[PDB]
Amino acid sequence: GAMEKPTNYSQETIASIAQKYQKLAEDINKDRKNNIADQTVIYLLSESLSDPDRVSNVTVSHDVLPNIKAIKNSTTAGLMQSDSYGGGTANMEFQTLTSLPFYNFSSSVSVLYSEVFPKMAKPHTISEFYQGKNRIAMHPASANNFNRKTVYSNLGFSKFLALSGSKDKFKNIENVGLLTSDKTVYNNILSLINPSESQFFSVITMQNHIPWSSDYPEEIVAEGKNFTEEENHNLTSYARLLSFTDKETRAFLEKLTQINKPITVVFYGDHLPGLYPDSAFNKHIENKYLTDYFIWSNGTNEKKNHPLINSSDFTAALFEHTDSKVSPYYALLTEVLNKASVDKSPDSPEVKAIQNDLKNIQYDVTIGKGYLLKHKTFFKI
Ligand SMILES: O=P(O)(O)OC[C@@H](O)CO
Ligand SMILES: [Ca+2]
Ligand SMILES: [Mn+2]
Repeated sequence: GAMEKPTNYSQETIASIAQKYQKLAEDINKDRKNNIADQTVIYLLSESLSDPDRVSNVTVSHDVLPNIKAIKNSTTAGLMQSDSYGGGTANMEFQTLTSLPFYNFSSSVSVLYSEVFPKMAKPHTISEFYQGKNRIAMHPASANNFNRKTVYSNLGFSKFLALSGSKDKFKNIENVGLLTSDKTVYNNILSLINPSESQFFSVITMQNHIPWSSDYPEEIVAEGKNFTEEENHNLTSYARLLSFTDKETRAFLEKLTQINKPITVVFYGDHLPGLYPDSAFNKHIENKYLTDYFIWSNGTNEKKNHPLINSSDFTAALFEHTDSKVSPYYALLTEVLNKASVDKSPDSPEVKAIQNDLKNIQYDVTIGKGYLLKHKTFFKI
């Protein structure tokens, strides 16, 4: 099955969890001034983006993420633990939207959008707080890859810009490398931002997807210890492509600062590019699964301390960064973010206690009994 049933799963356990997080949400909201629905929010999955400087045995002639590193220094930012290497985009994507961690589902599950999403009777996501007309998805490939068209349709999205398979198209398409440039994606976001509305964007880039082809900037060269010629060439091409993403990401944020609407971007790489041999990580194999993320608003930014989080934690972190009031569900997810996520020991009693709360909710809304249907305020702010 898709998930193990918690040993204490029952109507009474779900009731206890719902009452517990109802009170915690009230406690949290006493110190949260803002409303999430007053913010336009962009979830920006930057395909295969991850600083090569963290790969121990790699040397790059130049810093290829200088602007993104400066952004990370200025706002809530850190490392994201990914569930896969060289692929798995849609699984990280699912976790950002639902906040349900892949690590709590069965190891038999390969793709959440195909095996778990269709079984959810009433999937709760960050997008539900926005009007359907203001929910926009964007991905420069087929809308049907990884079942995305079905997912975004069932989430009530008004638009899904795709290269094929949707009525919604990207404008002024240009390639940087072999695939659609990040500049194209960013400029298409900007053209759809409507300051008179609160909008939710779910964006999945393609520029830095395998295979990597770039001859310039020629001064950017990269090598790894004992790498083959092919490995070094792929790393060099990838680093060159990152340099464009880095500059275009800065230019994108600069444009967002000039829009008279509160806008927050959750930016993250989904997984490392699948070009490094295991030897590249030299006894620090954890770095095979650690990408960069930041959470940046177009006004004043706090910098909350979250050096290592999971993709499923982004929504709770977004509420905290924007000082937005939470539902009981997001109160639980805030407890996960702070006390029970991937930076903590899974053997810690506190981690296990909070994870038991989460697993019961996660089971209930996927393949369980839907006991939460009787707790009408659990997902409400
Ligand atoms: O990185 P992967 O898992 O191949 O995902 C690519 C997919 O988003 C293309 O439509
Ligand atoms: Ca506050
Ligand atoms: Mn990917």
